[PDB]
Amino acid sequence: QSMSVKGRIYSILKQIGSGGSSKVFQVLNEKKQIYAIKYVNLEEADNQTLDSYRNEIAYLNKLQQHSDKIIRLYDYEITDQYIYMVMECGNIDLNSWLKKKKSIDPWERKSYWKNMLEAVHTIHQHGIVHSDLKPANFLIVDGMLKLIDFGIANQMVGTVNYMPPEAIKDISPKSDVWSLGCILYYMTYGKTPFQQIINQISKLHAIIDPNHEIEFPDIPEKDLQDVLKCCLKRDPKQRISIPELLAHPYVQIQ
Ligand SMILES: CCc1nn(CCOCCOCCOC)c(CC)c1NC(=O)c1ccn2c1CCc1cnc(Nc3ccc(N4CCN(C(=O)COC)CC4)cc3OC)nc1-2
Repeated sequence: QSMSVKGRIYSILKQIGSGGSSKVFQVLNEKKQIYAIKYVNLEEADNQTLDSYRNEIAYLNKLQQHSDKIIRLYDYEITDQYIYMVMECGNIDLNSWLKKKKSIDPWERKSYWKNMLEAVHTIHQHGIVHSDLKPANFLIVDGMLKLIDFGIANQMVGTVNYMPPEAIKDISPKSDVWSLGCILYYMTYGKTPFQQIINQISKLHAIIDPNHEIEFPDIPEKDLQDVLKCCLKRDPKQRISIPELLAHPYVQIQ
């Protein structure tokens, strides 16, 4: 119920996240300030894994100044057994909140989409394709949305629902546009595009079969309907680019 990271001592309040060999805590510094610490455990970490983590941290740290739609990382300590990462404490990850939330105020959802693009666009500039975006990857801070991770590090929920067809036979920035697509879709018709389907092989075949009409129910926002149709184009060159998505009317026009 208390840790030290580069000497400084943080008092845990609760555990606000967990995965792989990693806990995330909500904590207080000396000046009674709040943070999130991600403890990562390395005692079972193979070499490539150990690099993957060093890489992912390298980058998280870097693209701090290149954008505020990326979770802040204030400090880290790193040794052969553990990594501790001192980030800002968000309110909730997107995915938890989408679950609880009734329907989403159109203005909020568009605002959020703008941050998904700002964030993701940043990492593509730097060579990174995330190639595994789900709601879980984004954290609401001060009603603003930030990318947490860059999919660079290895693992220790399986989920095919956000997966772009061109990687249902195995890298492009277009892969992330699909996933962001499914995230927006989720935020729009309250489901992912291939959720109804339960047979995960029937599903995997649905995502690649151009014979499969993806439905996009009529909604007031014709701006928004376009963007979904545009992001969910099974051919990666058919698909809309992110610099295109940032000038799109849905995100551009009042
Ligand atoms: C921890 C397992 C994991 N592995 N990876 C992959 C890479 O990391 C492992 C390798 O090491 C490299 C480091 O990568 C950064 C990721 C990315 C999504 C995850 N998830 C996270 O890192 C991860 C998940 C959440 N966080 C983080 C990091 C920073 C943070 C700040 N703030 C928050 N805030 C927050 C998040 C969640 C919540 N709860 C929990 C969810 N809600 C519930 O419904 C309760 O049920 C569990 C209630 C709200 C409350 C919060 O505020 C107090 N959350 C996180």
